[PDB]
Amino acid sequence: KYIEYPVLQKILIGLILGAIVGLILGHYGYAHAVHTYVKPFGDLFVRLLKMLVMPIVFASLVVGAASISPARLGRVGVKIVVYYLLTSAFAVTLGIIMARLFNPGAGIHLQPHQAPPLVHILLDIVPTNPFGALANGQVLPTIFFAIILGIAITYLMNSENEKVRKSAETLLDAINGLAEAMYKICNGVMQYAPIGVFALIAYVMAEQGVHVVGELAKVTAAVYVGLTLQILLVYFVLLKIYGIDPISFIKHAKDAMLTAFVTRSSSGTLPVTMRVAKEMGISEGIYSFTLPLGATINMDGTALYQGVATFFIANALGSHLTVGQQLTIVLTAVLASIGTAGVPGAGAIMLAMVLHSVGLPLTDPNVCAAYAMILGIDAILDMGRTMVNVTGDLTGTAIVAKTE
Amino acid sequence: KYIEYPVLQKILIGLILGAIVGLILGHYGYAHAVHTYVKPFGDLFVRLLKMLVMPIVFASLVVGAASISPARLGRVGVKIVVYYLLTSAFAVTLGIIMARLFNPGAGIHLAVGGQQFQPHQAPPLVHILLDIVPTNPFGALANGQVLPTIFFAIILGIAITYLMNSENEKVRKSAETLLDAINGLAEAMYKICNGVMQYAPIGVFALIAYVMAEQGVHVVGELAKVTAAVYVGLTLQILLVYFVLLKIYGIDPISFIKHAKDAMLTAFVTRSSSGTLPVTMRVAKEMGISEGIYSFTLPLGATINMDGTALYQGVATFFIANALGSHLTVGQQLTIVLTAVLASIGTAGVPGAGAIMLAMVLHSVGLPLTDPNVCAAYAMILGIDAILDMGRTMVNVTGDLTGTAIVAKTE
Amino acid sequence: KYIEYPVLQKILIGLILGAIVGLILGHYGYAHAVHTYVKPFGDLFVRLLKMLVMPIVFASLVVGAASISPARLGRVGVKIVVYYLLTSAFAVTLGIIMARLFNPGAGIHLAVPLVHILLDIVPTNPFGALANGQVLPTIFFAIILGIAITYLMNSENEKVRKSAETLLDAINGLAEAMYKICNGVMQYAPIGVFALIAYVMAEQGVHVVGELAKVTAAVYVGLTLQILLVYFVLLKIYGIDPISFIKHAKDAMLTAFVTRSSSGTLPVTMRVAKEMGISEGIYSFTLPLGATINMDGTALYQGVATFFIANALGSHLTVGQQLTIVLTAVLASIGTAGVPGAGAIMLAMVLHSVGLPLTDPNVCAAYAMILGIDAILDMGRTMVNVTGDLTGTAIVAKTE
Ligand SMILES: N[C@@H](CC(=O)O)C(=O)O
Ligand SMILES: N[C@@H](CC(=O)O)C(=O)O
Ligand SMILES: N[C@@H](CC(=O)O)C(=O)O
Ligand code: NA
Ligand code: NA
Ligand code: NA
Ligand code: NA
Ligand code: NA
Ligand code: NA
Repeated sequence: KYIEYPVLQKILIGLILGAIVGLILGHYGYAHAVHTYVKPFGDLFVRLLKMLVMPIVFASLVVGAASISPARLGRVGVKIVVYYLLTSAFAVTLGIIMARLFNPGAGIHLQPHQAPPLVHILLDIVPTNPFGALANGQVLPTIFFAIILGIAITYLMNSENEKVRKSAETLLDAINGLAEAMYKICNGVMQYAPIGVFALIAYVMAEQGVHVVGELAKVTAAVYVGLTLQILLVYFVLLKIYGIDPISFIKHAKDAMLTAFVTRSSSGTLPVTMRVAKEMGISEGIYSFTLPLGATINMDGTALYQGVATFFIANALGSHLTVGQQLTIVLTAVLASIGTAGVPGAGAIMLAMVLHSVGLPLTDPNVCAAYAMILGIDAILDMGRTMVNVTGDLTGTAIVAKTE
Repeated sequence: KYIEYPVLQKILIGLILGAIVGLILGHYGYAHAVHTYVKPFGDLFVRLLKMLVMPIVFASLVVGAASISPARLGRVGVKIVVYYLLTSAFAVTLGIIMARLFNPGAGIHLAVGGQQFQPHQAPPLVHILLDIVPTNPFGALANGQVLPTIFFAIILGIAITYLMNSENEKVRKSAETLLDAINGLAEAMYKICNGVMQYAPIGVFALIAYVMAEQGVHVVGELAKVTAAVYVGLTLQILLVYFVLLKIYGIDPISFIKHAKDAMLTAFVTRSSSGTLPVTMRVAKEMGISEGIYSFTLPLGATINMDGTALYQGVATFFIANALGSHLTVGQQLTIVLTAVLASIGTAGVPGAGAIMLAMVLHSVGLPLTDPNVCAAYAMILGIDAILDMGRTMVNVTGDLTGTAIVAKTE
Repeated sequence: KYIEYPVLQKILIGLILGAIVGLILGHYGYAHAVHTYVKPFGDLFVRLLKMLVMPIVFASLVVGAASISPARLGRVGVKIVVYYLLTSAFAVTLGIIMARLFNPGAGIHLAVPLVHILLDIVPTNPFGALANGQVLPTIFFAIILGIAITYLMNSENEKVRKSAETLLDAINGLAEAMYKICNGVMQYAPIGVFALIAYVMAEQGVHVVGELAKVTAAVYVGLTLQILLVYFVLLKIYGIDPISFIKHAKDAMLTAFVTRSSSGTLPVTMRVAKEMGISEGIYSFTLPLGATINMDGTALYQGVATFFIANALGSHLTVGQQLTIVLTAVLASIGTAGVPGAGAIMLAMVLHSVGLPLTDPNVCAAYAMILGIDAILDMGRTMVNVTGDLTGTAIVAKTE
């Protein structure tokens, strides 16, 4: 196959090259040649992610749910979990604002059902038959239940019976790996990403004209200017109130951010994140505990990412978001960020989750396309997103080591 | 949350307190305030049990099926398994009689929200005897459809045991791990059932509250008509089965109860046959039972042989049937006994267990829980379940010790 | 229970004596009891086969997909993949000639794209798919799943390495358990088969007579003809003994022929794969894959049927649809499960394409006479699909 190139560039080629080929066929050779000979390669890519969604959702959430479970942790974690909870919680609230002062999707307009009298949906979050729910789509209850199980398991491990203790581990580990196996396919999909994305954005550059680019960069801005604002108004702020020098903090994390920015793998940048921790005076039994938990949990760069991407979709349909469903985003996107893997694609797919909630199924055509536009450019947003995901751990690690 | 109270009382408060509040709103503040502000809390409770049904059914039956499998047992068990089979088998037959001389449900006939239940007919025997066999295990296990889920799950539970005796080591290993995955999956469920029983006080309160506001007091006259049919069947089991088979083997039946005094009464209160086991083992030594005998029967009697439940279901069914006004046919009546036993063998030995296994003995015979009229009628049993549960457990434990004292006579 | 006998013979009792009591009480007899108190024991059997297929295919083709872990990455398959294509894409070519030399149709003639489907090889959600039917993707996923897991095997992390095996081993046994059920089914088969081929001996066979046996001709002297001018053809050119080849398979095919199930006679297929010196990994992969895709016996059959239907109408085939048949007919044997009924059914879209809908009565009728004799025809067809896999398995094993 001879296709050995470094993924990031290898894809950033198919993005810029795919744009132009789309525009040169925006005029000239018209719109029916692409909608038949290029996009069929796009859908494939997307549907390979679709594929992954339900199992990853399920498995990831259980593995996540068994990793947190209170109280299966020392109070050394309590300070940082609360930190993780609130650094992620406010992150998406900021994402709302970036989706408020910037309105991406509104003007790109290219139909959903009502809500029952609150009773049913608050009940509907509870599955009827776990299998049947997990079977065909329906994400919302899949969450609820999966968690309830992930918790149950941890309490089988502390049960006095040895076989019961044994039953817990094995089962959990079966879901784990099932978890992990998924990701090697996600990476197996990211090898198809260059040929995949090329076809996608190519279709979106042929139809809809150039108005897309004026909105794509309007998303990308709303995101990146929210990202740095997070660092400046949250990190830089909470660094000052605890006596830590915020300028030299960045100089010590210089390698930890920039290696994470390029690789886009928070779970892969961890030894680099651990190496930086020692270089600025953080205790052993402190950073060997927080960083391995920050590698999976606390994904504020993603939590925000989804909170915006949603508004995009909403406005790209021309649907106005209500409060009650707006405060659902923040409730979901967090649970979504806590679920996310810490790998190239991860976030994008977890977005699907924060979409099936609020009444936006991916089986619907208008969702497919609009989502695929985010998915095409995902790679760009992904880089900065990761960079912030890693900063959130070290800042918390430097903060929790102050009051200990 | 500060809600630390002992479950039994903590719930028996919400039952008696919930009754009165229902009746005082039976008149006065009328029927539309409850059907909107209290019952939405009830359904939640119920649906948390619904949730559990399919997986527990599946997992429990496989774990059960791999625990019995003949011949994966010494002849020391053959005498007691046959005993377990026939003590449970006749128990529900008695339950039929208690549902015959007492007719609970007949005269309570309801249509709830305007939906008179009209279940469907039976095909010419061929299809259903075939339909017990799944088309695609997954698809069956997926959306409801309990009947074939049973059949298949068992067939698997048996298969597994025969992978363990296979000469290949990796195959032997494959068997254990897989089975253990289903196990735990089995067990994990139960910690959620107990997690549901912590919601039971707030749950049940809302349920019986709705049933005391609508239908009037005629419910109580029938609820206690069930409870009677049950309890007077329960003691009759002990007196006409246990006390009878105790006499034919030379065992003194009066002092037997004096030695099992702690074993019954601790089981009566806790309602956990799987939790009362060390107490059941301690009593066994106190009346002269051999070691390699009670260390084998009691751990098997803790899960299998649930005659107090087998009967419980055999009645509860008639309740539902008559509560709809549907007359039960023989052919389907002898299905009850066939099912309720397999249901009792599946049941866990924990606070809720039985009630949920009832759902199983309902999907069989043509009574799905997706149907509205079933929901409500079942929820009435589920509300009072806690009461029946206590005596049920007490009998479930007596059935093991009596068998243990009997099988140690001819050995 | 007394019933312990070897099945080699036990069903050969219930088949030979399945023909005696069948015909004797097939004449006179009355009450047509076979279709009321006998068949309910025939179908029961079949139904258990329909039960296994999904699980086993899944369980197996993750397990087999987890052993070839760079035995050639997985590009051992690439070779057999294409073996499958041309065993099929030449089997149908033979059927076109079979239907050129035999004309079942005229004499009783009367008036009473590619896109989505290839994407559809990729599933939406495993569970949803896996749950209710849906074959191809179920494979696809499992294969790809199988692959991924092995990369977890050698991954530097200890518990993650551990995550794989435990999980996989769970998928195994879930495999092996299923297998040992196929053989609780075959110990029932004497009772099963007897009951069914009692219905097959009361009607069928002597019906309706020539035009149908005109197909049955183009069938059996084409099936057997496949073997000789294809299988034995490449057996020689790959140094594999044609004589013993069949004799190593002696029981595999002769069970498959009777059982008519691909996935019910896969246990024996592999038990025969061991008998002729085949490596576990290779066979534990190819066979289960071929045990669904490459059903050449069907690929041929469907064509002849199509032609029969066409010639039975009085409307004739241009080499503008002729080519598209050799095209679609394969894609049908691609999607066919491997269980008794599906042959005639899948045959539908090789007719819907080309353009012959079962909504014109002439169709959903003439068809229903091929559908009549299918019961007989299904037996011969089955046997072929399986051989034409073992064949390729050995051939590709030769180049290793
Ligand atoms: N790839 C990101 C996670 C994401 O895509 O959401 C990371 O490693 O931090
Ligand atoms: N809880 C009962 C079982 C049941 O509810 O059926 C017991 O432990 O014996
Ligand atoms: N049952 C056949 C396929 C068919 O003709 O339907 C086989 O397994 O080979
Ligand atoms: Na995460
Ligand atoms: Na992180
Ligand atoms: Na039981
Ligand atoms: Na018991
Ligand atoms: Na085949
Ligand atoms: Na096929």
